[PDB]
Amino acid sequence: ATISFKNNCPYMVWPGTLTSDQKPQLSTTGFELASQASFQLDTPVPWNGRFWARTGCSTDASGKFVCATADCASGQVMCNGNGAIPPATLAEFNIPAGGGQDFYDVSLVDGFNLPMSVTPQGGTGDCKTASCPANVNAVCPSELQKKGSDGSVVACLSACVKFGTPQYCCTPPQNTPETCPPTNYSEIFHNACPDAYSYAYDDKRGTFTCNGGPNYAITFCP
Repeated sequence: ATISFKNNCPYMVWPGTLTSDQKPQLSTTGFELASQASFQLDTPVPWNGRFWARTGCSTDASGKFVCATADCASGQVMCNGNGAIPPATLAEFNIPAGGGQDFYDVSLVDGFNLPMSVTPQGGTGDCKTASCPANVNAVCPSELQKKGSDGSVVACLSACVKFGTPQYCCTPPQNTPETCPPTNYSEIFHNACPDAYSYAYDDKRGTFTCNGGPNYAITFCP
């Protein structure tokens, strides 16, 4: 797939990319994307991995790159095989060989930092847009807020990130959909962004799918 990024936010973001399970990384693991700018990359086929976008970034006098949200802690713009430190909104992909069924999503399993959508381009089937377009920070309860130096909410933890327990993370012994039902916390994310995964076993898991090697547009602040 060709992945086309568009930053519709009024602020610069710094996307990160990751191939899962230490399979080969994409041509870039992270880059700068100005407000209203676009960038494209191609994925291998098959590919399994994810994307996010950082905000509040600078480089210190030592050359270390550090961001307020979704920092990947590589010390560089490129994330180099590191994932985002939560909270971070994620765009996730599983693309098989041979034109079969892609699975994709936008997920708040690791919390929220900025809104984003994933839109298939071409392909066949349902090919629904995956999205969290809302400012989830505006409905984030105190216990889940990540605050800025001025007291504003810059990101929202998921209950898994905050508390780490099986009920919220769906780890054993709550490692099946029936044993890990939604909670008051996943509901907050589902209500704000019903077209994004609200927790590990969101009942829309697997319903964002598209056949035939589609391309994808990833839009920040859609």
